[PDB]
Amino acid sequence: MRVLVVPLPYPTHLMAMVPLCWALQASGHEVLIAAPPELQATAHGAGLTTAGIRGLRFPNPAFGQRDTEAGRQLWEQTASNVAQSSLDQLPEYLRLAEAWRPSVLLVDVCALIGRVLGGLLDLPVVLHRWGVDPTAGPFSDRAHELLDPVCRHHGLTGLPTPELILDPCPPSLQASDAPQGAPVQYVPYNGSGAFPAWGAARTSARRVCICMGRMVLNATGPAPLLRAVAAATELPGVEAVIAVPPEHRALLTDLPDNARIAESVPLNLFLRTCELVICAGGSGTAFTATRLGIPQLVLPQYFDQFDYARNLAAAGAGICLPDEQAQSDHEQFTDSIATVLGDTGFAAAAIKLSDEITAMPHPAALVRTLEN
Amino acid sequence: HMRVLVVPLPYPTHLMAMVPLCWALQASGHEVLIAAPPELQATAHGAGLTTAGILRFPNPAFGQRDTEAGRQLWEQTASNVAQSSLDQLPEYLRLAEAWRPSVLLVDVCALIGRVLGGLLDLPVVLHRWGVDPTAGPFSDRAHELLDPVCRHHGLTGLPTPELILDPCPPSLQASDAPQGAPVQYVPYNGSGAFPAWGAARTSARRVCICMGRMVLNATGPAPLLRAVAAATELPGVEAVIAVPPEHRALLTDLPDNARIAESVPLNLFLRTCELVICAGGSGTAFTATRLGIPQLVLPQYFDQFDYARNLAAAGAGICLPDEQAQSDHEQFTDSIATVLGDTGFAAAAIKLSDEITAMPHPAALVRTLENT
Ligand SMILES: OC[C@H]1O[C@H](O)[C@H](O)[C@@H](O)[C@@H]1O
Ligand SMILES: [Mg+2]
Repeated sequence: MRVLVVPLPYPTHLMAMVPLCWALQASGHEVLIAAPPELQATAHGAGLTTAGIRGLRFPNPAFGQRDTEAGRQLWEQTASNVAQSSLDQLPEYLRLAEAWRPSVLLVDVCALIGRVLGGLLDLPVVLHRWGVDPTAGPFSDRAHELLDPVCRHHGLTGLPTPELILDPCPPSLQASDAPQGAPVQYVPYNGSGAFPAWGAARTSARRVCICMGRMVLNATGPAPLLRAVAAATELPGVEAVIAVPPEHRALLTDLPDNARIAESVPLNLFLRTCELVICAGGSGTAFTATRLGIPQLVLPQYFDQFDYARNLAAAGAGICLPDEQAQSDHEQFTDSIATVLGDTGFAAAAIKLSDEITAMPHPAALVRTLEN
Repeated sequence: HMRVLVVPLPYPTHLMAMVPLCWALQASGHEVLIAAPPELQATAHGAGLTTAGILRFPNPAFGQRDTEAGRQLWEQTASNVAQSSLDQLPEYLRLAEAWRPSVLLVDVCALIGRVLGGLLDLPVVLHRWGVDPTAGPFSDRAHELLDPVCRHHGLTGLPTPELILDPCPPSLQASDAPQGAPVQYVPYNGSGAFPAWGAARTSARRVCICMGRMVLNATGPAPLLRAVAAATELPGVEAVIAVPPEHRALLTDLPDNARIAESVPLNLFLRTCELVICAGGSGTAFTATRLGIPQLVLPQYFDQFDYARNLAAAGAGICLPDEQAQSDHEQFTDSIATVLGDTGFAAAAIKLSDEITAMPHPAALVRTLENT
């Protein structure tokens, strides 16, 4: 196979596909990532090769509310944006496919250009979910409303149905309306970096990791990070491990002596020594914590994060702070950490979810499915 | 579920030779950590991997192990590596105790991994990067220096490894290398971008000149200047020059039939080339051989003379075996012309490519490792 990968332009979406890209190359197939400038570093940082492509609102709980007027509008608008940019850049992807001649397209569920390109080239399309998938309804309807015409002009019935949907989300966390996909085990890929000497052993302190993310914090500003540091550092006996992009290190003005800043250290190298992960939900951070059986305190902000956070809380594996009212309330935030630290039930439920993940077939096992 | 500690020599090409296997391991749900001194960090990280932190050329006597000069070179190599092993042992023992690997994947020359395996009673799977000339002088000196060490810790001597993995085409492997299990070479030549000029050949006879950092650091400009002069002077030829960024300044008054490739992984464009001129390092050469592309080989050191001689004996290339040949501008030019005029060279290289593709892929080896 010659697999052309068509991700959304968000590092976290491409990172979710990295172990599969490796599974393919290790099984003797060829892989190329169509990457806008925003994804180049992510792609190359994973050892992969690319074809260049030119390319107070938070928290917003309406993203987790597709039945409301605002929820439906946000997901329609997301579809409209990706549909418009798909048309704008279709000439570029058609040139690429002519140069490289993929036999199959591995396409993020939200990267609609990949479905168009599949239709127009008569290439099979394997969609890939990055995690919780809330695109049924508003997003998917709007994608068809906008792209069906375009495909019908090319002689198709409309935007085609994909060959297969790969799904790394444990079923217990998946949106109830996401159509059934093909399970694939989440393998944590959090980038390269070095094993911290401290990351090997537990401490007598209560180790609480805060891991927010470049893309979240650029959207939100520093509040979720700083409110998390204030909640974690207040409780007696806690050791905060603050996992940050290099540029966010300076927001950290005054930390207790035992706090650790972990700059560009892949979470998975140390997270088994932590009792709680405080995060915004849904990305590699959260799935690595769930893979490793670590409960989470989730402050959702946008997209699929409210869904992930609710679903995690419902499974008993963490707590959700659902909106600005909750996340701004230092008492609810600190009480939430104390709650998880004082009830081994959260870790038990997180272990159950870990078991859901590890019972799914690994990316190496999915390569045969792609073949077929 | 394995935890694999990878113990390479501090040379990037030897780590790159293991990268597809490392990715096969992580894609099948195992954990991998690369013990990396400073020299290897960026190669490891550039592959998406994680780390634990730790004259005169050409010299034909490397390919003359039945001579005194050849024995001394290989004995001095082993002496250097053995003393390093003793220097670094405390760090490796700390790391093993911290991270608790279940299996060591060790470069054939990284004697520390074998010491570590004996002392810790962990299985050692040795990994060849290609042609393995370590059987005479090298392996004897390694036993002379390290058997005592291992005897002080209660062992018979430096242990026999569990398994040797070998990606070298069997017809090219040194006759005295102990039997190793086949693993199919997967080209990995770093990350980078697919160049537009890499999609198709042109009317010209495209010759790639590809020499790595370690080789040019050792040799100086001479093998590069010699190849650029011989190639670009030949009627018909377009030279694609693939050298590390810091060696690009060596190329002045570049002719109009030369292109400097901008850090572009060989495998992205090599299928459009009719010849590769290289020093015989396994990543460049095995990528060429995998793709059925003949080579003109200017060996310099270590295993390069053996590969060069054996490739030529195969009909798949021409060897310039020493300085008098390599500096013979007429002979060099005539060698390029001879390959470009005789499709038998490419046909012989395809025979070798068939030995490679008969081997199981790295993904298939993960089971063998699981059983060890
Ligand atoms: O999937 C079912 C429920 O969860 C969703 O994610 C929606 O946003 C909400 O409209 C719905 O009531
Ligand atoms: Mg043999």
